[PDB]
Amino acid sequence: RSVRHIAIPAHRGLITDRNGEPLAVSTPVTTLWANPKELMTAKERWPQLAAALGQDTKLFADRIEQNAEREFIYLVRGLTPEQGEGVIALKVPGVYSIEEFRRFYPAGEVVAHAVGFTDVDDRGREGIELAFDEWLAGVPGKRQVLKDRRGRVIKDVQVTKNAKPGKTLALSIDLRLQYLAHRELRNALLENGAKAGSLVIMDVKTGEILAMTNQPTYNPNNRRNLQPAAMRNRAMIDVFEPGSTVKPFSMSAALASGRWKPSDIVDVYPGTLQIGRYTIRDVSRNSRQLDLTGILIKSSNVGISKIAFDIGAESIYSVMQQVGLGQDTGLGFPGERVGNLPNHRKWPKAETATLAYGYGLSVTAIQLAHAYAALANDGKSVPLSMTRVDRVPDGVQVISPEVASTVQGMLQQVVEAQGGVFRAQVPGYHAAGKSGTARKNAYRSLFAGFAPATDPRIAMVVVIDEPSKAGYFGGLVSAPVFSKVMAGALRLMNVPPDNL
Ligand SMILES: *C(=O)[C@@H](NC(=O)/C(=N\OC(C)(C)C(=O)O)c1csc(N)n1)[C@@H](CC=C)NC(=O)NS(=O)(=O)n1nc(C2=CC(=O)C(O)C=N2)n(CCCS(C)(=O)=O)c1=O
Repeated sequence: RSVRHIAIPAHRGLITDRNGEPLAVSTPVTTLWANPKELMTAKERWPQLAAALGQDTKLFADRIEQNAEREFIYLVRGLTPEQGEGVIALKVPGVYSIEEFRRFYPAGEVVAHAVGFTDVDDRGREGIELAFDEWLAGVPGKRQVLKDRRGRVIKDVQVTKNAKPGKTLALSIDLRLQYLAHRELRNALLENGAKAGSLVIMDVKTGEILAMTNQPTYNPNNRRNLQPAAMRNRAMIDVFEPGSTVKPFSMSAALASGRWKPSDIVDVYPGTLQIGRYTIRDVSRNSRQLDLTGILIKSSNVGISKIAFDIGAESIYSVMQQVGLGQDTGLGFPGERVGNLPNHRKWPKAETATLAYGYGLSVTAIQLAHAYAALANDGKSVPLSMTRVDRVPDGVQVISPEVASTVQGMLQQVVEAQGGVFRAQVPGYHAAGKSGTARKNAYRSLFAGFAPATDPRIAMVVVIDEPSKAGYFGGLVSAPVFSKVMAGALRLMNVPPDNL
């Protein structure tokens, strides 16, 4: 007689959205195992057992014959309890069952990237499932069993160690905002013939990620033929040059230097500026004098470069670093990309200008959203969170409240003023933001912003990868997505309309 120990799989923790809507639920599944030595005593039962598992009779018979020495083998894993009962109804000697768990994702493709998924052993493999695997997994059980030389299960003597279920986890994601963001991002991609895209919604006061969607997406309940491209959480693992969307951070440095005020003027004529071998070039080159807001409205690289030369790159780098551009989010999602914020001891002129207009730096959509959240939250950065925040941690005042408030006002004018990004306007509210277009030929269309401009509640980033229509600029392609998603998100959150 031999004393052995069986491992009882633990029930994985429930994942909900911030309001308790289920997002990942552990489902009972039946795993069938067999004692081949016992199976050898009932060979007349094997065709019916193989036919029940949809296997060729000879292939399954060749499977058992080859394992006639092994005291344990798996027949099949993850059958539905019903399908598992049908195999048990055959009453084949040597066929035994184990109650396992498999995840079901009620929202499917809508929140696939944020929630993630489990592998064949019910352990987290991507997203939250992976990031919070220890919290969600719990601890398996240990059952004391009595076996013979062949491997036949005699009796369940005792439970040496009780299986501890995983714990519930409420995400910061609001499924109502997630669906709206998913749908509008999907529509935007198809209207623009784009390759991919991301959209992140953040609560500027709490650091919560209220929505995080990417295209292409996949159904995590039907993983057969798992296309690695469709599974990429682009918002957190795809880096890109933020371009003109970082000009507000360059202005924040300008305004904090004591050398600049919004009404100050920069001469950007003739729309180009030569600095050695390098040429800074504006898209529209029909300007001479522009005030600071004008530089943002016209998205002048020349304008922002001249301000950068005056204040020094050191001040600009420091703002960008403090808001978290090219920095660790601290979210702990394995494979999450940090990007890069270039640094110098002595900044040359070309690098100073390119830093100021976001060329040559690489950030993620989540980092860009977090930076805009700090600016929107009166210059106070609150740590990013993918789980529901009940007690808000202390923020870090990264930009002075006065400078942040001044920059907010200029971003509201970027959207509302004559010649501005009118497509980002949010009917019923004052919205603020900055569009961008990065040449990656091929382009990335960007919009980053927040609302309501007077008392900011939400920050949002829209990234559309390789739009294939005539208009590819951020203010054309991403600005309307920001408008539609923001109009919905603010109403879903019952934010009072502020354009009164
Ligand atoms: C900031 O993003 C600038 N972009 C760049 O400097 C980069 N590439 O520039 C392009 C033009 C794509 C290129 O080189 O081919 C860049 C930065 S990092 C990287 N790898 N590449 C800026 C260009 C200024 C030099 N682009 C934007 O800011 N785009 S935008 O979304 O603000 N935007 N600009 C325009 C525009 C197009 C015109 O033809 C104009 O005459 C004037 N502006 N639009 C369209 C108009 C929208 S509106 C104002 O009517 O609402 C736009 O959306």
